[PDB]
Amino acid sequence: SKYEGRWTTVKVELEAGIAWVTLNRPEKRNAMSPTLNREMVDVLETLEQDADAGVLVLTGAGESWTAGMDLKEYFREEILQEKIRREASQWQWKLLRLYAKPTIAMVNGWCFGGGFSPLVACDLAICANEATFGLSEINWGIPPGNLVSKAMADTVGHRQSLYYIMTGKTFDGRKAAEMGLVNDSVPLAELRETTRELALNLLEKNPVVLRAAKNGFKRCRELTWEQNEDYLYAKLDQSRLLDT
Amino acid sequence: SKYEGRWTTVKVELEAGIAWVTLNRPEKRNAMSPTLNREMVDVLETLEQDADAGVLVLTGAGESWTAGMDLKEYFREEILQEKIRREASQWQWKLLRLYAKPTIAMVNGWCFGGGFSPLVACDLAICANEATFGLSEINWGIPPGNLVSKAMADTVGHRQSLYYIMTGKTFDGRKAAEMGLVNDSVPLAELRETTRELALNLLEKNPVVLRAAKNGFKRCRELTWEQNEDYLYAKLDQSRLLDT
Amino acid sequence: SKYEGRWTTVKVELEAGIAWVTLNRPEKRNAMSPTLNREMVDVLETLEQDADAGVLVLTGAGESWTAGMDLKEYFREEILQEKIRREASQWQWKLLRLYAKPTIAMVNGWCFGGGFSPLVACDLAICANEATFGLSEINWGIPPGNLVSKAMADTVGHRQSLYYIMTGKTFDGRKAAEMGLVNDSVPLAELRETTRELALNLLEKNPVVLRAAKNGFKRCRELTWEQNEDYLYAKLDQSRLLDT
Amino acid sequence: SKYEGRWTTVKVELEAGIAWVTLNRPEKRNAMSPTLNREMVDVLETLEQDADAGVLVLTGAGESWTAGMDLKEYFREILQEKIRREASQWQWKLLRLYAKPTIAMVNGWCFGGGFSPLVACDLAICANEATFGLSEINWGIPPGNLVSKAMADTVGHRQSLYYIMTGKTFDGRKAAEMGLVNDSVPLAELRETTRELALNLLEKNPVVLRAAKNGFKRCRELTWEQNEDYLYAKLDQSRLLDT
Amino acid sequence: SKYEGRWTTVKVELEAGIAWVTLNRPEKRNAMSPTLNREMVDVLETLEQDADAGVLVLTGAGESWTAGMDLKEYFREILQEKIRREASQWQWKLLRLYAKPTIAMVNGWCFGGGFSPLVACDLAICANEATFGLSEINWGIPPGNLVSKAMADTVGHRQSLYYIMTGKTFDGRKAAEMGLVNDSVPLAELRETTRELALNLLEKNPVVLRAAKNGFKRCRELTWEQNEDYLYAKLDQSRLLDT
Amino acid sequence: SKYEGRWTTVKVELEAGIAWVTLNRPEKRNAMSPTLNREMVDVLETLEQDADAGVLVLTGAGESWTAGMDLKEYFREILQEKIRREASQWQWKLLRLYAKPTIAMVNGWCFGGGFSPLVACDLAICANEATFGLSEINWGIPPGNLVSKAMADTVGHRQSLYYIMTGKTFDGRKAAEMGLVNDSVPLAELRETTRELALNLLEKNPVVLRAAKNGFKRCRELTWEQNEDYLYAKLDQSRLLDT
Ligand SMILES: CC(C)(COP(=O)(O)OP(=O)(O)OC[C@H]1O[C@@H](n2cnc3c(N)ncnc32)[C@H](O)[C@@H]1OP(=O)(O)O)[C@@H](O)C(=O)NCCC(=O)NCCS
Ligand SMILES: CC(C)(COP(=O)(O)OP(=O)(O)OC[C@H]1O[C@@H](n2cnc3c(N)ncnc32)[C@H](O)[C@@H]1OP(=O)(O)O)[C@@H](O)C(=O)NCCC(=O)NCCS
Ligand SMILES: CC(C)(COP(=O)(O)OP(=O)(O)OC[C@H]1O[C@@H](n2cnc3c(N)ncnc32)[C@H](O)[C@@H]1OP(=O)(O)O)[C@@H](O)C(=O)NCCC(=O)NCCS
Ligand SMILES: CC(C)(COP(=O)(O)OP(=O)(O)OC[C@H]1O[C@@H](n2cnc3c(N)ncnc32)[C@H](O)[C@@H]1OP(=O)(O)O)[C@@H](O)C(=O)NCCC(=O)NCCS
Ligand SMILES: CC(C)(COP(=O)(O)OP(=O)(O)OC[C@H]1O[C@@H](n2cnc3c(N)ncnc32)[C@H](O)[C@@H]1OP(=O)(O)O)[C@@H](O)C(=O)NCCC(=O)NCCS
Ligand SMILES: CC(C)(COP(=O)(O)OP(=O)(O)OC[C@H]1O[C@@H](n2cnc3c(N)ncnc32)[C@H](O)[C@@H]1OP(=O)(O)O)[C@@H](O)C(=O)NCCC(=O)NCCS
Repeated sequence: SKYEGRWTTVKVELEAGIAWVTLNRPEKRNAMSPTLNREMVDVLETLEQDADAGVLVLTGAGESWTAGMDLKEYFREEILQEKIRREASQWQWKLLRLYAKPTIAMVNGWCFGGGFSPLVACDLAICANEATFGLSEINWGIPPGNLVSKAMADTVGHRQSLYYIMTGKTFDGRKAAEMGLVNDSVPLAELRETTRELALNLLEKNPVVLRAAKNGFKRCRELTWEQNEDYLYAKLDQSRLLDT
Repeated sequence: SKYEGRWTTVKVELEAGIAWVTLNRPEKRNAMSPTLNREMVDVLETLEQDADAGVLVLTGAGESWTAGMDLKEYFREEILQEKIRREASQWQWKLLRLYAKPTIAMVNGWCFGGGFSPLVACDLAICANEATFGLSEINWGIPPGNLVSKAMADTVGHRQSLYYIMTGKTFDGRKAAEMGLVNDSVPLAELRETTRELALNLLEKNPVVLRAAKNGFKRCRELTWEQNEDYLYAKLDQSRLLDT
Repeated sequence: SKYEGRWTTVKVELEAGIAWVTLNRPEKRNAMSPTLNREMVDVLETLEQDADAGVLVLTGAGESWTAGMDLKEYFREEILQEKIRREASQWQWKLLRLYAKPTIAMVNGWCFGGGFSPLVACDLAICANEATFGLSEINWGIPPGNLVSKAMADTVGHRQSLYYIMTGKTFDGRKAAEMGLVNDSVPLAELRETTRELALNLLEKNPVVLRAAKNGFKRCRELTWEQNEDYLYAKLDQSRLLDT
Repeated sequence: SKYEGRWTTVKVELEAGIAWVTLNRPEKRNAMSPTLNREMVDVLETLEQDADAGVLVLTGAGESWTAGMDLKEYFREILQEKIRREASQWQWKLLRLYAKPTIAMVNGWCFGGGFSPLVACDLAICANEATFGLSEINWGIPPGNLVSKAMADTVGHRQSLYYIMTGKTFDGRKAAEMGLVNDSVPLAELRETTRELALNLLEKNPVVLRAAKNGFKRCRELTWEQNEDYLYAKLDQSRLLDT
Repeated sequence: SKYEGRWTTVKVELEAGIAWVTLNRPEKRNAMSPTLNREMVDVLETLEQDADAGVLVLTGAGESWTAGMDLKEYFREILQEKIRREASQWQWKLLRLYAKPTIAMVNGWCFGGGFSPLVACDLAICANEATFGLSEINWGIPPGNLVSKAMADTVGHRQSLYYIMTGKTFDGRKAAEMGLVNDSVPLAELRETTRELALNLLEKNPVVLRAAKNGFKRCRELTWEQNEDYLYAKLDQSRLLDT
Repeated sequence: SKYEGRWTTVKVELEAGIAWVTLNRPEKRNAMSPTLNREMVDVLETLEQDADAGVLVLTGAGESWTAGMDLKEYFREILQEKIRREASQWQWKLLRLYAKPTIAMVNGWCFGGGFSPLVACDLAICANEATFGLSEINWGIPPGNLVSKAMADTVGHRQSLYYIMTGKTFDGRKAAEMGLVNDSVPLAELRETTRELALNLLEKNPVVLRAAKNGFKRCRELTWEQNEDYLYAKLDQSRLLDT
């Protein structure tokens, strides 16, 4: 297939304009190693230029979505660590959150802290009732890494954010949905199907418009109303120009 | 009556200190034309100085609240367009959001993107279970206009905001309420009544205080705690001075 | 006991690493007088250095949590008033909100505006179904004082925030929970018990980590994603250093 | 003339694309009254749509630019929320991000409230002879409207706070040292230097010049990382508006 | 005297409304120790409520302003969260938005941590002879507390970063070029120039001067559009607090 | 040599810890093309991990620093989202908060897009002879990428807007007046002055210097009250990374 064999820790399947992306260390519950961070940068930069990819789905192999950063690795370690950090950032949110194409997280199982940044950076998100979530950094004796805290701060109310961050307790899919972490939670049985219907629906939209709408909305969150009058019109006009 | 005949696209009725404002193009589902934007600036500046107006209700004629910006008009078109944009801003949020008197949106039917700015800029909002809402800019092939995105970003969680913005799907009143877009949703039958009870309740309050409370709260959202200690006390003291 | 007799308006009990703090003017429904503000600064600075205190609970004597600022006192009054204001700030949020140790509000009864700042500045919060809440500043003819508005703006959606601020209406514990003001609401009967279980659970955590996690999360709310990559890593590294 | 007789407190002479706008209450040192505020809103809004108007220059009749807001009026409610708003509407809400280039030509006394539209103008030329101060403090009031912020955005905080705190005056040469103006030239050559520059700005594609100047001013409020998005959005917006 | 003997590391002479506040460990070049921090909090809090105190001047005993934080102490936990907080409490949390005007009178060496309360003061006068540097870098540590931000807010980033990165020193004349002070005058006339100015600030309505200076400093953090609300709120607040 | 032949548009000579980095299309006045962008990303990323590299200097081959972005290319979509991103990636995303000290050594013409990596460098030395302008306006486009913001962060808004609006050029002496560089010295002594300073920066603990310079730059975006948390977090972070 188009990309079969291109990466060791990640696989990509194109189907009807959908680039399904699977994180591919099922035996390590798809933990995010530096290898996998470097490959995921490449996968995103590659799919950005591939005109057969209209929408991405992010998912994980086996029963993990991801189980967070690769533990048995941080233990290892240092100007190198600077660049290891940047390459986690590069794919998890620097590219993904304001991606030029629509993104959806399809959360099939374990999502554990670290995995929350790229979850939140996806435009939308469906999970399984049977998925299981955790900000268990605290039990391993660290505070959430990367933009995990910020992912939560934009998404979950602080009463609920701080409980889960400070206690380390797990929560099920239904609960991720109550808290507004995902758009919805459906039986695993119906997950891939439901995600796909949505994926197809977004392919129906003018993709230069959808970009400006979705990526303009995200940035407008950080600006004042009076600043946004100017920003969001500049993005409306930009959209007009890049379409014709 | 006091203001009967003063505007072509908007009507105003005073009753017990309540300025009921009706957008008045029912045959165009109260779309917001430049004419109607210019008149609504005037209506707000006029009602600001009218001491018989203690609280405003914003509502629309017939079965529309508003159906958003006037389509068959944007198609038309350009230094003019600059000023057409400003005059939409002037009434929809520049005057309305930090209005000197309490404001309530009474959403009786269709509310479609564009109509969301002045909906959110109103201090409070009641809708009918039977009203119907949409950010269908995307199906017409544009991103939300004016401060629509920002209206949503301050009001609805991003999972839900982006679904509705990116898909274009409609939602009913009950759902606007779940998402915190309105204070509540009641049968159309009871709407005008329920709105009025609330309107009367706000008339009971010292209006220089209510201003400082409501308009100070809105602005405090953009400031840090440490900045707000100084801002909100300056607004408390201001309130004291402008009252006696 | 360790601190018996140290303050006139506040009492402190240590038990299993928990500093239970009781506001202690039950006959004035624990209103917050300048005396009580000065003592609460001292109580927080004192408990910060006491290594037998791992977590704080904030609660009030009798049937009040607090009934807000001391009315019969503001009536009294002025460069003095400057310093009276600062000392309310000092304990209610300047020290409490980014406190070095975990904090929990245990809301046993009346909480009325003013009491909302230190409620929200606590990391977490449990209330009784039978507690009763109000932003009734408006009926007394003032806008919320201190950081009350801001407390609400960070916690409750604006539809709901502004209703309660502008109307002055009361709400019960169950409702504080719906609005995300508290983590949960339980019968008064089970309150002290439920709070304690949680308090013990947080004592199990590395306290230099918990600090950086909880106090880093709060501050990340005010920063952009790109700013937070640098901030939250600096806080991760800080945490590493202050632990060993 | 086009505009001759249209405004009681303001006078507007079009000449070679330039729109010379003269504050016209010299009997009051052009003090900024509620009347002069409303008219100025109109003037700006009229000149925005006048295609014979490429640049604006703002200057004062006589030996006065303006001596600030009208003290006689100050003296005394909801009506005050409007008069403030009208002061703002022209002195910076419209002026600072105006659709066309703007220059302040400061011929004489510029005190207090006058600093806002001074700063709000894209560029500014004064006279060696012109004299400024922030006298609000001597009148027993703190700088009003956006004056403080005008100062904060352009003058170093040590110098800013000397003049706000003492209310001492300064002349055109000091104005230039501080960064409050582009240059200070003898009153003699002031109209000439302003005209030269105004002519230069007319050479430029008007839509581009808009994006350039109005994008730069906003870009101060934004971080680099936010600005990558904003300024590129203004680039494309600029391209879209050309024909 | 009123305050004579009240503080071990600080000395406070009231004279004609002026409150001369002297950092008083000249044997240590007035190095800012945890003791001197706690006392300074008290001093500021005491002088806030003293109605005979209209202005403050902050200066150092001997030939030293301060040579920064106390290196002997630095050397070594939760207690560190307090000592930092106390350093902050006086050097800017209270000082920078102090209820009364504040002037730094810089008589001698001013290094490192000393720059925060330098900047935090509304105004500042130094001596030609006084010498400054940001030597933290030579000690193998980056500027501490709010030092960086002191520099960011007042000195251009090229100059700011030369001195933070190299740790080179500079004298009073350079200080003034950069905008770090209001002026640099021979040590001879330093006490005189400071007194003159201090006297001028006493002429002013105290409540108004507060609103004016403390509003200006905050207005830097805000946009124009936000500032319309903030500064008018400080205007009215100012009016309300007068009698 | 280590890097000799590794890059087609850029040349990198290591000498005594210093990493002289030369933009190397002198036939095009080192115009910044998509090729030179990609290579520059690589160069920076390579030099970050090279332990023989302590400082960087960025300079241009011939009598040109760079004359900005490559106009021949500009001319013509999703691919444009990448080429912009690559321009950004090196000119400020990596450079401005680079792990090692950075100096711009400006030997010749510096126009337009070149101002971003100019500003983004921690420090900068130019030649009396070198010539700059913001000519985008004459080309019928507004400053691109982060140029505006480069200017907003370092040059006073009056001067910033003169040069953005008119597109007039200026020489090395003006550059220094405005705060765009640290100094302007005869081309003759330029390499010497740059080397001296570069040598000085190598004296410093590298990890500390990082925290110091990169903390200072970020601290501009933050308020004092936020900065108390941020900068102390960078202090401790700095201590943690030393051995
Ligand atoms: C996800 C989880 C529940 C899986 O449970 P499970 O189905 O029983 O699978 P196991 O726990 O047996 O782990 C299976 C393998 O995955 C590995 N693994 C799981 N999470 C991992 C991580 N974050 N890093 C590295 N390896 C991981 C285990 O080491 C184990 O390796 P091995 O059996 O090949 O030696 C569990 O691994 C877990 O709780 N991880 C928590 C991660 C976390 O919170 N990290 C901090 C976030 S940044
Ligand atoms: C509101 C709506 C559902 C009404 O349905 P309806 O009750 O069947 O009424 P119709 O759709 O028949 O439209 C009735 C009239 O209203 C007009 N109208 C409705 N919305 C309008 C708009 N935004 N601008 C201009 N005219 C509009 C139609 O042109 C039609 O005109 P005509 O019959 O006089 O020729 C439908 O008009 C609509 O979906 N509009 C969407 C607007 C939108 O999303 N705009 C972008 C937002 S800024
Ligand atoms: C809390 C409350 C419901 C208690 O009701 P209750 O159980 O009947 O008790 P009472 O109302 O009889 O008040 C009991 C005593 O508490 C005092 N008290 C209550 N709230 C107080 C306050 N905020 N300040 C000072 N005293 C207060 C009353 O003066 C009364 O004093 P006294 O009986 O010793 O003369 C009622 O006191 C109240 O509504 N306070 C509102 C406070 C408020 O909204 N303040 C603005 C917030 S900053
Ligand atoms: C500008 C100034 C130096 C002019 O010098 P001058 O030649 O002496 O002229 P005068 O002001 O003495 O007199 C001319 C007229 O201008 C009027 N005027 C001047 N400034 C004014 C102001 N700010 N508001 C209202 N009227 C003003 C005077 O009332 C006087 O009118 P009158 O003759 O009807 O009484 C001096 O008027 C001045 O500084 N005034 C303003 C003080 C100020 O800065 N206020 C700040 C508040 S924002
Ligand atoms: C200010 C300075 C030039 C004074 O010149 P000097 O006349 O040579 O005086 P010296 O410092 O040599 O000696 C005077 C005393 O002041 C003390 N001192 C000076 N600066 C100090 C500081 N920052 N912390 C603690 N003690 C200090 C010395 O330890 C010495 O005490 P001792 O005599 O008990 O050993 C020089 O002391 C200096 O630069 N010191 C501080 C270095 C610095 O800037 N540190 C920055 C960290 S924020
Ligand atoms: C820098 C400058 C003064 C050099 O003076 P010069 O000695 O006359 O050199 P010239 O530019 O005339 O010619 C040298 C070559 O450099 C090329 N060049 C110069 N600037 C360039 C740019 N910005 N983009 C692409 N190519 C450029 C020319 O096309 C020419 O190539 P050619 O000989 O293959 O046609 C002048 O080239 C200049 O200002 N150019 C750029 C204009 C600009 O600032 N654009 C801003 C857009 S960001």
